[PDB]
Amino acid sequence: MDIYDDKGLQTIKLFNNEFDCIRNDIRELFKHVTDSDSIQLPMEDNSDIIENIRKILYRRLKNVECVDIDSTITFMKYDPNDDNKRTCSNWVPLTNNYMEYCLVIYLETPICGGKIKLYHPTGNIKSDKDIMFAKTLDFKSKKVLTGRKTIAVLDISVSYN
Amino acid sequence: MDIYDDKGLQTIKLFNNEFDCIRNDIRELFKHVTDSDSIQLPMEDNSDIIENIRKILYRRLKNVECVDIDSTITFMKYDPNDDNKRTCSNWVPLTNNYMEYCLVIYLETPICGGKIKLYHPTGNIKSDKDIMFAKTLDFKSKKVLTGRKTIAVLDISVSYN
Repeated sequence: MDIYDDKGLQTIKLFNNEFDCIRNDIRELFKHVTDSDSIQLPMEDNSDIIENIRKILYRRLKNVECVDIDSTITFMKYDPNDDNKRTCSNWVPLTNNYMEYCLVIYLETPICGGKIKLYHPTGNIKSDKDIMFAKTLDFKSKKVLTGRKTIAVLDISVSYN
Repeated sequence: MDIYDDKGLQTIKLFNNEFDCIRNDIRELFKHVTDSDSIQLPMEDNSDIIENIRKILYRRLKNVECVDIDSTITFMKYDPNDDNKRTCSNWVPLTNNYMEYCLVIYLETPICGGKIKLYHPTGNIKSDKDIMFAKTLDFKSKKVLTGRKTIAVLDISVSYN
């Protein structure tokens, strides 16, 4: 499932089984974290996972001409808390064939709740799988009921033709 | 707002400024209603609406070979105190590049509530605009609670290349 804009640019992408082995790799990388709700690890040493993510995005996208991935990878933990609609300050791109996305990979899918809600004038989207969504859109991290929730977030800039 | 599946077949279309040219004509068509919850008017001597719908679909849908429009219109009004449920539609096309859709054009929008909400194991979409979705999906009409919600339904059948 992928979502496009009226201009033609891709805005949202929903993954099902694309991130399988890198899930275990990210789990192993995140094993070295001590009591952090949101911890950012700059990743330029073991760039193998970054190369795999770049190749996956190159093969499973449309008309992609270049891909740029930020080195740092952030990890977030969630407990039965509230959270709210963390809007983005209307990041407006400059060109017309370029877009910066946030990619979220689920390390421990919550049993109940923990769905990334996305707000758009034409309609809302609620999902529980790995996501790649535009920084322009406004997202909410809905509260969980049972179980924990761990996510890995990356910033990726792509260009189209 | 384009939506595509893993095969590349378009599934959901969200028109914002597309049908706000014939909406008055649909309103005049709806006027001939006599206390029917869901009236399936066989409309034949109004083919101008069909022609404009076909033109819009041909122009704003990508990679189109033929659009087969059906010659009936179903007006459904949803009472504030009337509730609904799932639909659980089981239907699979027998060919590759072909899909039957359901075009919902809003004639009387509600003040709040009662959006059309669509199910999928990788995301749910809630919307209150002009929607066009395939018959392979289970959908729900949410409980309206303010005002009235009267919609017009066509039956689409599109074959691509």
